[PDB]
Amino acid sequence: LKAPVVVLGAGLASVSFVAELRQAGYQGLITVVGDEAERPYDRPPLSKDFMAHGDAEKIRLDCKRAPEVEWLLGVTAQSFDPQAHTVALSDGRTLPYGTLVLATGAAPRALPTLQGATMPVHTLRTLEDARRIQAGLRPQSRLLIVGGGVIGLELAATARTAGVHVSLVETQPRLMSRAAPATLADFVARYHAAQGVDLRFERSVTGSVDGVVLLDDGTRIAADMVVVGIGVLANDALARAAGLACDDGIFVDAYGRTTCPDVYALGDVTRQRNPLSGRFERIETWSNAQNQGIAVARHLVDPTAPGYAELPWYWSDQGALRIQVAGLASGDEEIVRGEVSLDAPKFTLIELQKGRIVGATCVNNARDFAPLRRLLAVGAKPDRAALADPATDLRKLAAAV
Amino acid sequence: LKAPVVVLGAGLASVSFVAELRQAGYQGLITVVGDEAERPYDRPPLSKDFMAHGDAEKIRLDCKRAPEVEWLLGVTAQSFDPQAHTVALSDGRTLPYGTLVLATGAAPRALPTLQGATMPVHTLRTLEDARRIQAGLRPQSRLLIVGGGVIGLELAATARTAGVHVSLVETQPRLMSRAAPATLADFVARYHAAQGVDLRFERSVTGSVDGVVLLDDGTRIAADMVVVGIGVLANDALARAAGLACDDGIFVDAYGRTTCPDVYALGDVTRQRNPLSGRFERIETWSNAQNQGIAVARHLVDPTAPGYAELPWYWSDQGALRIQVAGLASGDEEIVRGEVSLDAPKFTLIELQKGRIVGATCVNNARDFAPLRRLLAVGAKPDRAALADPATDLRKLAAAV
Ligand SMILES: Cc1cc2nc3c(=O)[nH]c(=O)nc-3n(C[C@H](O)[C@H](O)[C@H](O)COP(=O)(O)OP(=O)(O)OC[C@H]3O[C@@H](n4cnc5c(N)ncnc54)[C@H](O)[C@@H]3O)c2cc1C
Ligand SMILES: Cc1cc2nc3c(=O)[nH]c(=O)nc-3n(C[C@H](O)[C@H](O)[C@H](O)COP(=O)(O)OP(=O)(O)OC[C@H]3O[C@@H](n4cnc5c(N)ncnc54)[C@H](O)[C@@H]3O)c2cc1C
Ligand SMILES: Nc1ncnc2c1ncn2[C@@H]1O[C@H](COP(=O)(O)OP(=O)(O)OC[C@H]2O[C@H](O)[C@H](O)[C@@H]2O)[C@@H](O)[C@H]1O
Ligand SMILES: Nc1ncnc2c1ncn2[C@@H]1O[C@H](COP(=O)(O)OP(=O)(O)OC[C@H]2O[C@H](O)[C@H](O)[C@@H]2O)[C@@H](O)[C@H]1O
Repeated sequence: LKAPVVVLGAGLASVSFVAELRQAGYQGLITVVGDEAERPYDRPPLSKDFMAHGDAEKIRLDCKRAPEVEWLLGVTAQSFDPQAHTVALSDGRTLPYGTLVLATGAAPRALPTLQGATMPVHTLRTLEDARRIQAGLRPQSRLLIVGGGVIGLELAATARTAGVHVSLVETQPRLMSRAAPATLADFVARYHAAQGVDLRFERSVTGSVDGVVLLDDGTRIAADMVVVGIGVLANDALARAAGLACDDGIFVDAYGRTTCPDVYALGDVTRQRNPLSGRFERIETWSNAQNQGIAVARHLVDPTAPGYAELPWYWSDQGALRIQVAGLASGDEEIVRGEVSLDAPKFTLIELQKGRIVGATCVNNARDFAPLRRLLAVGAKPDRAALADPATDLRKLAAAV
Repeated sequence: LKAPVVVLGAGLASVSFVAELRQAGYQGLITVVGDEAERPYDRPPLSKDFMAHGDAEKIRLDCKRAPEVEWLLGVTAQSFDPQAHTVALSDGRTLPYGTLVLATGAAPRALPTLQGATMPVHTLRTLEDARRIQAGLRPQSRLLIVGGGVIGLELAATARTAGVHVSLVETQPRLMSRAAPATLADFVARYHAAQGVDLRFERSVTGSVDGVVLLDDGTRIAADMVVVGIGVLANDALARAAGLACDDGIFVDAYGRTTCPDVYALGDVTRQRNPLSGRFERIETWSNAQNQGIAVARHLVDPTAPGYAELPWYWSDQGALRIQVAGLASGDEEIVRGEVSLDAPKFTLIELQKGRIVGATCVNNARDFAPLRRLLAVGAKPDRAALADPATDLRKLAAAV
């Protein structure tokens, strides 16, 4: 930790990091560069309640635990020189740094086959994006969503609630293949289909002509608007240019260190060790941005502190489904607590590997999620008969560990 | 570049690195720690002429361009403390360092299904390994090789030349799936089959009982000796323990930097950017160990020097086949120069992507390999009709670029 500190990006990872720097006792300069001209804000509401109520003043991040920070909003960091220890800004200024933190997030992947489209085609990452999409959610209009991942499905539910007709094209044979157990994804598809979403599995978009999207089975889907949610790409261009190790994401260790001295990285832009798989992955979650920002700041101020150690988890709100997912999507065994039913959906899934909990899912069952995250953290090996048995309560199981 | 320099590992990457340090003009201390009690030696001969003639004094590396280096042979580095800047040795000594270089290579993967075997099962990486295997190559004995990669096939050819019966089990539908064009691998299989090797594709070993190996199709193969060549795993344990970013290999940038200040890594142990794919990969070649060692040393002595930039290539000697392979195994087009024939095999393959050369193969055609590596390096886009046409000579094509 050398002053001054400069952070590039003003999203959750950045705000969480700089708040922790202050709270841990660092009193030197902190400057944050954010390319969006927006008071820092949280993204999860964008495909959820914001989409419904439209009040951006309900989604702002709390920067009050980060006193004495200069936020340069609406400014783009164009490059940095890690020898000179400087950052070049789009407004023509240069910032010096002792420690540089890259917290620049990720951007939606574009669909190459719609690049020449003559119909609206949007992606959803920013407040500007959400406002643009929401304005097009005219009741009785037709929306096509490309991609059956979390953003696509949250938008699908939002659009159906709004009275919009929804079709959805997914290249895989299932939804949410990235980070969800098969049992969850099968149920989720039954849910969306029951709510009127026209799901097209094992299909791809091949092009579009005069307001109509073309598919690889030689068929057509007419739509008024297309939203593409086919994943993200790390915003790692400054790091690539400056000579850091990166591959769709900046490689970092548990201290947040890049391969370049005095340069760190946090949040969606990083590729990092998942302790449960033991492999490097991009972890594209809200809880990672917050918790990794906090851990890296803490260790910078106090090098005796441990490196980042938290295990991954996320949630998704898709209409009537409040989905929570921790750890790995599969092991060698799955245990199902409750009935999997479209009538008052409520269940929990537990993934085991040789008797040890490696992942858990809760659908409309928030009470079970915290105990299971604690069992997961210690790699508990509970009685499998007990885990299934509905009589068992999980909180007491966790507390006994 | 802070003195003293300590390198862990005494293989090609280490010798190449320390020779370049001296030649570039660094005059400070250099100490090399090597766990093998052997004068530093090259590995490619081990499955080639050494296997045939057995003289280790023909395979030693030249350490004379590395004057004033203390080589601690037969010593294992057990850990390093990157805060204290020290390395703990198996003989109870500690070394201080200004710059630490991890050049510890990779180890053969074991076969889990033969772990309890009661018959000889060997892998081939070291001089000790090669000596042990060679002693078992009794004429008219039966060898089973597990793995249809380069080491397995070079051993297969060696063993057939020695009068040994060879069977070979490969899980994939083809040989050399890791880094060879399909056209090459199809030919190579025809060659080995013609030389008497019993090839078993899309099979795995499930176990062994009383001298007989069991397969996943429910069948059996009797053998006197098993050699396992199913790939390697990076020797990255010290880096993992010390908190560096690693995932079956230490992540490094083009300067050789790890995520830990003052610690670098080189050779088989690294995961690095392949400039042709733009992805991070372990590059497990002789030319990488040498050229990456040289580039990293050069840039340490002279920070104005460019980072490592060479494109990948290797060769394999399999009986009558002198195979050379550069760049990517495939693109969107392959061009075949010459006839692919078991009678006096001699041909070249050229892989293109949108007209640009991205890879090349020469079989018994060394004269063409250097010109093609030069065309590849600049991403030439030669006349495809000309590349095919036998009248064209490639050296002049390269020189014109
Ligand atoms: C619609 C949507 C729904 C989501 N729902 C959930 C959810 O329910 N649960 C969950 O766990 N996760 C959810 N997420 C993911 C979560 O929001 C992200 O993991 C989190 O935003 C990552 O934070 P970050 O700080 O790393 O990156 P970001 O939030 O992307 O912030 C990075 C900022 O840096 C800026 N930047 C980039 N380059 C430069 C530059 N050169 N100069 C200046 N600034 C730059 C970017 O424009 C951006 O403003 C959702 C995301 C979206 C978009
Ligand atoms: C049989 C065989 C055939 C090959 N044929 C070819 C070929 O024809 N063409 C080609 O391009 N490539 C070939 N290769 C690959 C090539 O030899 C390697 O790419 C090269 O050896 C990598 O060099 P290196 O210095 O990175 O690692 P290594 O040669 O593995 O050297 C690393 C050294 O560090 C030692 N070490 C590990 N941990 C410690 C520790 N804690 N303390 C001290 N020492 C440690 C290791 O034991 C080893 O001696 C072949 C390899 C083998 C084994
Ligand atoms: N060309 C394509 N056509 C159709 N579907 C595609 C295509 N390419 C990928 N897909 C599918 O799109 C889906 C993308 O899912 P996610 O990776 O969850 O991506 P997205 O929903 O865009 O969200 C990106 C990120 O932001 C949120 O934090 C979200 O949790 C995710 O981490 C996957 O099911 C994938 O199979
Ligand atoms: N369980 C298995 N059973 C049978 N075959 C397997 C199995 N697992 C992997 N294989 C096959 O084994 C082969 C291993 O090939 P390489 O990766 O070339 O590994 P190996 O020949 O052991 O050599 C390791 C390294 O040393 C040399 O430098 C060589 O070039 C290579 O880089 C591949 O064709 C792969 O499909």
